[PDB]
Amino acid sequence: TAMTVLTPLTEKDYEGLKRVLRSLQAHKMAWPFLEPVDPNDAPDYYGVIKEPMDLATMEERVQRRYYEKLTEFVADMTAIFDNCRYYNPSDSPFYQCAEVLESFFVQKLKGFKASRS
Repeated sequence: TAMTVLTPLTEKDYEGLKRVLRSLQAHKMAWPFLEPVDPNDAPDYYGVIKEPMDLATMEERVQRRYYEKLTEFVADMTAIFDNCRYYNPSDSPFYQCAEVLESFFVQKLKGFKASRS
């Protein structure tokens, strides 16, 4: 509840983060976010989007124990959805994927915070 802000992530916590990440990676609507955006697919993306993010980058960061607090992990995840909704139009498949996957992420996140306490 404020644990998210102040309590340093533990190894036990990281098992949970990995589980959440795996659940997102397995979601059928997560397909656009699995890997970094391909420049060939979206020629102007990396000029528009200043802080790109993707689930593989986050997998790497989880592996390296990059996050010290839950808020940092959550901010990285939110960057994915925000980037998506900013770059794509509201009637795009990508945009829809962002909506679904973010609601899913919130459900899982609540799960994790509850398990944490």
